[PDB]
Amino acid sequence: KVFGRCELAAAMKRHGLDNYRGYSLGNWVCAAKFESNFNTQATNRNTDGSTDYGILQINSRWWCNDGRTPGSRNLCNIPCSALLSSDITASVNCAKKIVSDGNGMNAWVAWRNRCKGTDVQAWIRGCRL
Repeated sequence: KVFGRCELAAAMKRHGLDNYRGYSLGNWVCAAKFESNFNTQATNRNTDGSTDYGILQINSRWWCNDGRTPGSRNLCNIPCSALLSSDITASVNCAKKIVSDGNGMNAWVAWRNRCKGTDVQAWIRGCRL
């Protein structure tokens, strides 16, 4: 599923991401935009053999099991394929664990490079919350 901007903001808000660990909703929407282009089915393979999955491009090296990343952790206790569903619940719940890790949203390279220090609230402008 390819979410609309405001549709995703509403789904994220409903799942508790607005101001989660002090990160306003605009931050999560911005990160999803540049990580996956709002596409739940997005996959990208990394140089180390790990793969990023779904709307927030969650990585198989630490966070999910895809059965093909030797010596990896499964810290969110889910198959990576569960991150590709049109229902964003598993992605949101895993993201909450990631952002509580100590490094905040800096764990998302695209957030750090393209969202951090920008007017992130512009990503939720015009939306019926």
